Amino acid sequence: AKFDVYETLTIPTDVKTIVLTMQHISTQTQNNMVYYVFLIDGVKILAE
Amino acid sequence: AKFDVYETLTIPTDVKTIVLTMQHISTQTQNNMVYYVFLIDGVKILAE
Repeated sequence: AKFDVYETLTIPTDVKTIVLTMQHISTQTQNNMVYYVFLIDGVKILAE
Repeated sequence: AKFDVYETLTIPTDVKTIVLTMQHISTQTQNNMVYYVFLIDGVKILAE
């Protein structure tokens, strides 16, 4: 609440800053369906 | 996915338990308004 204006949102430091390139978007399967996931650190991560 | 009927969900172990009672919720103020929050440890914790 209380939407200031003079204030600009600053990104907190403890967040990995990932550039988005067309390499992090791969697929995996589970229960015989092909979903889309991320490759942020080698491990396939679902979008949630 | 894979909505099983045999498998039953169990709470993972590393999760605090809170037997909810009507004292764990309380109010906190900000921006000249009021809001409802939790008191899991006396510390007012927002709902999210």
